[PDB]
Amino acid sequence: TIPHLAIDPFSLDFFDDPYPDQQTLRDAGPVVYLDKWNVYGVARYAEVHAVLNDPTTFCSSRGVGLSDFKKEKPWRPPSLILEADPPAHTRPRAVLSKVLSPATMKTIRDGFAAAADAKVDELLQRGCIDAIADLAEAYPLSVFPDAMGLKQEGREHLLPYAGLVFNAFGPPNELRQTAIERSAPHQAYVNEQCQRPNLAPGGFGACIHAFTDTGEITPDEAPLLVRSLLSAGLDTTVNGIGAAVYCLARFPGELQRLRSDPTLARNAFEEAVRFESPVQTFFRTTTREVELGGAVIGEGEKVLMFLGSANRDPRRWSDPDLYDITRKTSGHVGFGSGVHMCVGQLVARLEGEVMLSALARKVAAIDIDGPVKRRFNNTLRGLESLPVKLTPA
Ligand code: HEM
Ligand SMILES: O=C(O)c1ccc(-c2ccccc2)cc1
Ligand SMILES: [Cl-]
Repeated sequence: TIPHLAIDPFSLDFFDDPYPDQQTLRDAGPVVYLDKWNVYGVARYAEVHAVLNDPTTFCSSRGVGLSDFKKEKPWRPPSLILEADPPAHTRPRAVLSKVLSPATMKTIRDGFAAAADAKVDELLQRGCIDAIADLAEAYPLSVFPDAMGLKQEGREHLLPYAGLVFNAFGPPNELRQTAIERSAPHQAYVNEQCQRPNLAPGGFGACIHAFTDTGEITPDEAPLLVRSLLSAGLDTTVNGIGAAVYCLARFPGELQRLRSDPTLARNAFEEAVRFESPVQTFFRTTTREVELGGAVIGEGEKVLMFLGSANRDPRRWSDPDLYDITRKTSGHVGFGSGVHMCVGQLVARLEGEVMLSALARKVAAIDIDGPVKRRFNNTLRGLESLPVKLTPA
């Protein structure tokens, strides 16, 4: 009753161009079985949204990667937030929500915006730049480690660590195994910076430790919650901003609309998240036999969600394959949905907004002027190199 497909959603061929295979997965049925990895798959918006919004049946505490923590040992101690279900999830979630809250955004917005403006001015002086290394990477590296309260030394470990985290949600293919083989120095750096003495006053890390006396988290929980921000808080935004610039380079008509109304910057970034979902896939595990879309899935089964596919499903979106900065993006799943929906989304949106605002006000054209190279990761989607010429406004 459930179609079986041989598509490998963690192959380089899939990463190179996932859209035809995603349509194949959507059109095969609401629920598919992926023989390559012995997991169920859901690629339509309706089922992805339903799975995300039933955490009791589709749990996260057995891992949101291929590995089932009930069968195999996690490669690192489980996350107290991502890899937790309610009720254990609830108070750590509440702490990170307050740390990454509107009030915090107000304290950091001016500095984040100045840094975006300054970066665009710098890039305009160079003219020809790599929008990944020089912009998508450089801008978040210029604001987020400092907002965390990290020392300067060792920040070169942050992107490798995140690439490891997101590769480790995949199956035991070469991307994952190579990442784990090389991981020891990055893990050692990250774990050490999670300790309260290594996090500067006023930053996100220190704020997490300052929440350890309310009864929400204990002091021994705070280093792992800092670890969560050092895992998810940088590489995601690198790929999101890279996606937005890639979209504006490929859709010059939308760059021109954005120039004419820079207050579209925040929605232009949100549409980039929908269109080029930086996080493409991850898993849940069933806690019982469950009927989904008309198929019966047994207990203890991994269910792979295709977030990028759900965000391009024509059952939900009009012209899903168009980048439209005035689209009503409400409901996209690029930040997830439900109780685990990205707790850092206000930081992500702030970065993306202020960067796209700076481009809207300062740049007249973005022209690809060199070979574009993709960066392969088991769950993140984005580019390795994006050579562009920036023309000043
Ligand atoms: C464009 C940038 C980003 C994207 C696309 C993104 C995407 C996501 C998604 C899809 C989830 C849901 C995971 C799940 O349901 O299992 C999530 C959760 C999470 N994200 Fe984000 N994220 C971004 C930026 C950030 C930032 C900047 C931070 C921190 C500063 C962050 C921290 C987290 C954390 C801690 C969780 C787990 C929340 C929970 O389990 O309750 N993310 N993110
Ligand atoms: O370490 C964490 O808590 C953490 C790691 C990865 C993520 C993540 C974000 C988006 C998609 C999948 C996973 C969230 C939290
Ligand atoms: Cl670690």
